[PDB]
Amino acid sequence: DLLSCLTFNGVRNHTVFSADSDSDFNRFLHLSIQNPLFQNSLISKPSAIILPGSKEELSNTIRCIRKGSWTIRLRSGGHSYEGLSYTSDTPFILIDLMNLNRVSIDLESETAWVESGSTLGELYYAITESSSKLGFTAAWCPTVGTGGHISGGGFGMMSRKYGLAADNVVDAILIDANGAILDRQAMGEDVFWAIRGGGGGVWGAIYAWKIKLLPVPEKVTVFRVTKNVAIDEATSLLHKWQFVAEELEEDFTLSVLGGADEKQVWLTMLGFHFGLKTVAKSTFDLLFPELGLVEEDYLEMSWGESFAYLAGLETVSQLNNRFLKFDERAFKTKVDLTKEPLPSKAFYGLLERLSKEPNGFIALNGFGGQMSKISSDFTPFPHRSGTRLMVEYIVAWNQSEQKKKTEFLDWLEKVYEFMKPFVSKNPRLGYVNHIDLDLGGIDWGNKTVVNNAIEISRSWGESYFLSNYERLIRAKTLIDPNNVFNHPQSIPPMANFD
Ligand SMILES: *Cc1cc2c(nc3c(=O)[nH]c(=O)nc-3n2C[C@H](O)[C@H](O)[C@H](O)COP(=O)(O)OP(=O)(O)OC[C@H]2O[C@@H](n3cnc4c(N)ncnc43)[C@H](O)[C@@H]2O)c(*)c1C
Ligand SMILES: *[C@@H]1O[C@H](CO)[C@@H](O[C@@H]2O[C@H](CO)[C@@H](O)[C@H](O)[C@H]2NC(C)=O)[C@H](O)[C@H]1NC(C)=O
Ligand SMILES: *[C@@H]1O[C@H](CO)[C@@H](O)[C@H](O)[C@H]1NC(C)=O
Repeated sequence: DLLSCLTFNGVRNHTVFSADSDSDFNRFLHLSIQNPLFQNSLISKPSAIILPGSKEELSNTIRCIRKGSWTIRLRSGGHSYEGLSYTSDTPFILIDLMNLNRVSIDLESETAWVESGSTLGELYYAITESSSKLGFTAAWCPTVGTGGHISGGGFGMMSRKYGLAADNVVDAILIDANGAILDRQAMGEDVFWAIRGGGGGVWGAIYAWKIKLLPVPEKVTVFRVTKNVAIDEATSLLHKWQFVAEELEEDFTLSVLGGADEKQVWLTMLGFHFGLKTVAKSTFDLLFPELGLVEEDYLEMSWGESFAYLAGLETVSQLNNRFLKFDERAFKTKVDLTKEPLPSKAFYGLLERLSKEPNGFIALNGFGGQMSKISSDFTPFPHRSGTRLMVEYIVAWNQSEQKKKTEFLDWLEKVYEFMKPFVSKNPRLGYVNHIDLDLGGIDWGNKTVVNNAIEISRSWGESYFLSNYERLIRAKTLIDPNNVFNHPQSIPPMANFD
């Protein structure tokens, strides 16, 4: 009996399933569902939700669930694009880590211990409250949890300078399938490597990350300028942007959010500079005069204030609120990574289809900088030198447009088909934090599939990790040979050991 086991093991914060919309269960369940595509009355629901309040409670929670027949699901921020943190094709128990959100900062070693329920915003806020000369590289989305984010890499506006979030992890507490509490020394370098980008929900439950805090100026510079132009000018802006974005010095980042709310397009250029406005403006006057950036556009502020700004927030304090939803639309998204420059016709066609769909968006980021200097096998994220751009295709819709779902999905699929010849090939690359099930999936309940799991999973595995896929399988076998931690695209162990 799970409730008996949990009670005896001192795990008191738990709620069983209830169909009552007003129950604590239903509220907790939906509190961290960040993609409404997976909220509806259909879709798998957990038999119980458990909120461990300590690493020991997390350890025993894992032990208890497993004594039953249940599949374990871990949820930090709940931002899984495919809702893999709170859904399962088999009966499951949901471990919600929201009560594990403590940040301990050591200003002397300039490191920090971060409980895996902590959101990026909670982390950013905690850093500012301790220092104005320190920051950390990760996503702009403040409600994204460190649990899944760092586990899958973690790309952000400072990654051209400092690489991924996972690239700056120096230790971690990992709790395995037996509840064993392990640090870097205990888990070994192969497992410690795998958790730094190998994908969440595969290796065990990360209790906490030990991260290196990174030097930032007292004042940095950001700007957000939107250009409402025609497809023809937009195409030329984007065709030049790709070179600027990648070629910029590592102290710079220029990102693009694109949409066509009509059949003209809008382009929002987002810029960041580790320094003051004069060096920032001088650089873009030179490299990108077409943006029409003036002195008034360059805003100086603290690092924390900049990330609050880039997140579309008003104050630094709003970073420390994990339940703040500025958007609440269902969505599906895909991503490409490029090796060769995109011809002008690539952007043209992309914007063309964008105009045909007002609920469609794109997000564009250049790599280069330090992303080119980090070895491809430093951590599981393989897309380093030779990788030019990350291109995200998104379609999102509210509760009014629900019936147009299959329409929206057909659009995205065709956008993706169109971009096929211009982006990476053999294999077509992906990013594990941009988990995409269109690429396929494993049924761990089908014994035929499971026995050939490695070669079946090699499809998406090499797309996410390339040649790092092989080492990940070994690390999986070291830490979870019986595959207690699994989902449709989780790394398979060396064989079926059950
Ligand atoms: C919603 C959202 C996602 C974003 C955004 N912007 C991003 C960006 O600028 N850069 C990025 O690199 N990624 C961005 N993403 C995507 C997120 O990076 C991913 O969606 C993260 O994986 C989200 O992490 P989290 O919020 O924790 O997602 P969950 O659904 O809770 O978990 C995902 C996955 O990880 C496993 N897992 C969670 N917690 C743990 C622990 N402690 N240990 C092991 N495994 C864990 C889950 O089981 C699940 O499988 C911008 C926005 C708005
Ligand atoms: C289980 O954990 C939740 C989350 O921390 C607890 O809920 C919080 O309770 C405090 C005060 O009791 C409120 O200020 C918070 O707003 C609550 N959070 C949420 C998300 O509702 C809950 O009390 C815990 N339950 C038990 C039995 O320990
Ligand atoms: C199990 O998987 C194999 C291969 O994917 C398939 O041929 C078989 O029909 C599946 N079994 C069931 C019951 O679906």
